[PDB]
Amino acid sequence: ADTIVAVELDTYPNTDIGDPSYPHIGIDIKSVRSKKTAKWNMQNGKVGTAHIIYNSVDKRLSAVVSYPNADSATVSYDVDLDNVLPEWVRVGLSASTGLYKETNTILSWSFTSKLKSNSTHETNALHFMFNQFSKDQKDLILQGDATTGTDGNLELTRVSSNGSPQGSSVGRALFYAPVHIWESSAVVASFEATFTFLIKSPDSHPADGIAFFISNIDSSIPSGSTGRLLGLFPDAN
Amino acid sequence: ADTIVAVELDTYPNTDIGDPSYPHIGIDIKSVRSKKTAKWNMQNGKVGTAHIIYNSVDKRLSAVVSYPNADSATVSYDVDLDNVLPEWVRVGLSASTGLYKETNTILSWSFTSKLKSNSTHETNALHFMFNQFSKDQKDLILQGDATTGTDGNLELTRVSSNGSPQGSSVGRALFYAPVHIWESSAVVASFEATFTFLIKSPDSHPADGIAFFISNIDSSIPSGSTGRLLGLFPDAN
Amino acid sequence: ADTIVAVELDTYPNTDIGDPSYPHIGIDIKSVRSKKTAKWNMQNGKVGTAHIIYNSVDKRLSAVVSYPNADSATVSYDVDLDNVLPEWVRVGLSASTGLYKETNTILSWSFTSKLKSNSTHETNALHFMFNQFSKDQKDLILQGDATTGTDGNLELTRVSSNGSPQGSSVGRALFYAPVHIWESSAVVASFEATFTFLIKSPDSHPADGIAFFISNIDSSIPSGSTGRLLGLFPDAN
Amino acid sequence: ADTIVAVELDTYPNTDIGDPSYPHIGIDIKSVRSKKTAKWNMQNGKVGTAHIIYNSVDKRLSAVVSYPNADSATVSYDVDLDNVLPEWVRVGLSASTGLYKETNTILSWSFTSKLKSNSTHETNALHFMFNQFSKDQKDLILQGDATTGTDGNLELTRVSSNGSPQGSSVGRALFYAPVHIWESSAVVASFEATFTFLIKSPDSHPADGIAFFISNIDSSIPSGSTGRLLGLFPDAN
Ligand SMILES: O=C(NCCO[C@H]1O[C@H](CO)[C@@H](O)[C@H](O)[C@@H]1O)c1ccc(-n2cc[n+](-c3ccc(C(=O)NCCO[C@H]4O[C@H](CO)[C@@H](O)[C@H](O)[C@@H]4O)cc3)c2)cc1
Ligand SMILES: O=C(NCCO[C@H]1O[C@H](CO)[C@@H](O)[C@H](O)[C@@H]1O)c1ccc(-n2cc[n+](-c3ccc(C(=O)NCCO[C@H]4O[C@H](CO)[C@@H](O)[C@H](O)[C@@H]4O)cc3)c2)cc1
Ligand SMILES: [Ca+2]
Ligand SMILES: [Ca+2]
Ligand SMILES: [Ca+2]
Ligand SMILES: [Ca+2]
Ligand SMILES: [Mn+2]
Ligand SMILES: [Mn+2]
Ligand SMILES: [Mn+2]
Ligand SMILES: [Mn+2]
Repeated sequence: ADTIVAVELDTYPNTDIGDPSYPHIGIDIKSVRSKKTAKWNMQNGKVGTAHIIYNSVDKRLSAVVSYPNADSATVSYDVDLDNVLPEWVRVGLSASTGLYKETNTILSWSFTSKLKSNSTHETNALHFMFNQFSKDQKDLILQGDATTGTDGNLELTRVSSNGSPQGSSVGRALFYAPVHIWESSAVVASFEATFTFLIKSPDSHPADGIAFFISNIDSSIPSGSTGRLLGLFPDAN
Repeated sequence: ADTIVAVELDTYPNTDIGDPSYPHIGIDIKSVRSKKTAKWNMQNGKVGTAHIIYNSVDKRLSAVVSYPNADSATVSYDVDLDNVLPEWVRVGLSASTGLYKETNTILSWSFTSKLKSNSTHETNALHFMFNQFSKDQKDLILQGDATTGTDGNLELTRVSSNGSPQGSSVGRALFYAPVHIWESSAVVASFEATFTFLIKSPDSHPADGIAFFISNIDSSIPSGSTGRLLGLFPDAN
Repeated sequence: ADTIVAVELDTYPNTDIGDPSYPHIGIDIKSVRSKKTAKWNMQNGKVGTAHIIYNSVDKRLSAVVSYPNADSATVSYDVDLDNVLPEWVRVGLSASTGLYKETNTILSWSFTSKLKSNSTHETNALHFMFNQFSKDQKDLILQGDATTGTDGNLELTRVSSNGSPQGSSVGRALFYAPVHIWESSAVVASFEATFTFLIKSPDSHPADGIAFFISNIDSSIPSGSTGRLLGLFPDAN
Repeated sequence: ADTIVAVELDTYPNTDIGDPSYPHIGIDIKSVRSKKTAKWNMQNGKVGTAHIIYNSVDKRLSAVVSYPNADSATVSYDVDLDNVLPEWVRVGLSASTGLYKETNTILSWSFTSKLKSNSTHETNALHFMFNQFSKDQKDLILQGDATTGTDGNLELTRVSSNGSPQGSSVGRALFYAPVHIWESSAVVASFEATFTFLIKSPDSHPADGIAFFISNIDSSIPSGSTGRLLGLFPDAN
């Protein structure tokens, strides 16, 4: 299977597979059963912001999700990603719907990665920023139901023309370029990601959520990963 | 054929195809016959620096090449790259040898591109920096004789183990990711590139040179583009 | 006498001192009498964006002023700013009202300066970005009527409690830190400034405008520089 | 009394005031008595690199000091710098000599500060980079014996014409511009500093070291702060 490190914005409580009873954010290391979760007052129809950060000095993967004029939710897990991920990865956005549904709209995505060497004492670096997405976005790999160009936004899951989200949808977008995420010969490896999202449900209960994820370069949507598996895992182990 | 916009560091005077009699730098728009050239005191065995810049306001493509403690050489050509390049390109380094030869060593390469929109008044951006190159550089597309990992440097053309450059060599390295270089809906499109290079000849006459180039995403070394064609052109037209 | 290089967004034609017959943008080298202007369809009460760029390679100062879903005004002048400016400068925003008036509201301002050279592989840089201003903004020097903190915005000129601008007002905001704007020992000196503004006038005649400027470090508002002199010049020579 | 947060590269063990028995690095919160230290194999006359990082999400100040081809020393402390620092600060480098001495040479210094929030999609930032210092560096406040321009290097403490460091010397360099280091209204506050240094001692006993520090804006060298107090503290409480 793929190797997956993910930060999940999980809108739907699957309490039979370790989810708490409320919308939550979570750090996923090779399982959909988050190693750490925190409560999250997702705001239906509002534009939200996720900030993810990692450095190799702290070995702490942290996420903060906020909306204008609200308390934030933050979650942190101590993990040494040199021991979990390959050296070269891809970075991506993933979302799903199941029996219940939501728009999984991305309005912007940025990402930075840096290696500062010990062997040569010099740095390697990648930064992208999308504030608009276009109909033909040749630096994104779109998988499953994911589309671009509707209002200059990335739609991770299937929406009708009037704007109605479909169930049993799964979708991802990956940056075209492999990223050098770690190097044993380095002093400080670090990355950050930021995206803004709009999750809108006609339902009183939306599902299933959005994740930022780091994977093997060849990662693809595992089979049957709609609903609670968020396009990231083949199963709930 | 490929579409090619190139800045050439041309070490060898092919006066039968429009070259001046001395080492020169040049701006190449779809031909090896530079639209503008300037004299260049290439320093055999010294680490040099090339800076290339473009913005959509000036529509001026400029290059500056310098060595520690020397006069610079600069060249500028007014060109509207929205009228020459496709919207999506790749960026790359190219070099060649022919009857005469030189190391075409790259020690570092950086690149930045930005679109600042008029439709949405928001910006898209890509930045990479290599200060080291590794043996398995998965964000570079290596073509022809190009290799990485020898001293953490990119060797564009074939060098023996003792360090002797071979003739009739051609080589390129392209950033894995397509770049959105222009957009009619934008207010300012701009890019810059920087690389450091070491060109060393045992000869009194080195050849053939190094180029930074922008091409169609699928660009490949045209056939017979060793020597004076620098890996960029199928012919000298 | 201060030394002033400025880009003027000039909302009011003073035809007696060289202004064209319409709202225009202009490059001002040591004089209110623009070396170069371009027609500008200023949009009353709409948020506009200004982009200024200079590089020492083309020795070309350019500006692009734009509004969402409109044509751009752009203006350009060939000038070598080391023949005009001292090595060390402050950067700022100025505005003024006269018999006629307008809000001179700045919602955001960013600035970048680099000196790259050939000592080895290292360069010198400064960058600030204000996307909101606060009531005590200690990295800004406010002069004349300029104030900050009202809706996180810089108000260059006097505005009453109930929203309406005052006549015979003049204000400026300077970045606290001096900027190394040129060095003789550098191969490429460059800078870039961006600001978003809201110019609102109660009636069809608004005055006098906004400028981005570069001055000597101890630059201050010259006497009698309200209205047409934009807070920048003592006289209209 | 100044408010001081500091990372100390401490070359001389003052065991009477809590120093460990060996050269160490240390996180100093309002006291010379480091809250946290780590062994550090200082290399006489070799160029080292210091990396400092803080983010408001982990509330974790970390430092990594390294030399080419050697193990790193790293040190980390959980501290909320809005409970310690005022909102507005200066950043600086300090060094000192006592009965014993060393060059306190800084070859380069860079610094980055960001406040991201949720007003909409905009954030506030500062960034400077010095890769060479000049004889009149107007964006630095030099204090005590600190000087610039000798081989493009910052000399924090007194060095004679013929290369040898002086005892009972103390000097500092502050960035001219105050820094907004925390805001209550922000979701992520972060900063990062990097400097390269050359510590050369004529004999086997060198003293006293270098610190990167953050202080109140009008911070100055306290009385009698040579040697073990590193230019930072009035006393060893
Ligand atoms: O709106 C203005 N100015 C614009 C507003 O400007 C402010 O606001 C602007 C916008 O905020 C800002 O840009 C500016 O910096 C400023 O603050 C303005 C208007 C009038 C002013 N002003 C002051 C005195 N006068 C006078 C006085 C006398 C005569 C006369 O006797 N005229 C008779 C006819 O003259 C003819 O017959 C005579 C006899 O045969 C001859 O002598 C003459 O040669 C001519 O043939 C005219 C004007 C005019 C001053 C400014
Ligand atoms: O190198 C130093 N310091 C290090 C250098 O430091 C500088 O340089 C460093 C490196 O640049 C820097 O870190 C520092 O901040 C500083 O600038 C240093 C060394 C000596 C100093 N100093 C000044 C006066 N004294 C005296 C005076 C008298 C006695 C005595 O009579 N000793 C007799 C034996 O004592 C015993 O018997 C007695 C009688 O029964 C009892 O009373 C006692 O209790 C004990 O049992 C000793 C010391 C010492 C001060 C500093
Ligand atoms: Ca769930
Ligand atoms: Ca040639
Ligand atoms: Ca005017
Ligand atoms: Ca000590
Ligand atoms: Mn979950
Ligand atoms: Mn040529
Ligand atoms: Mn004018
Ligand atoms: Mn200590």
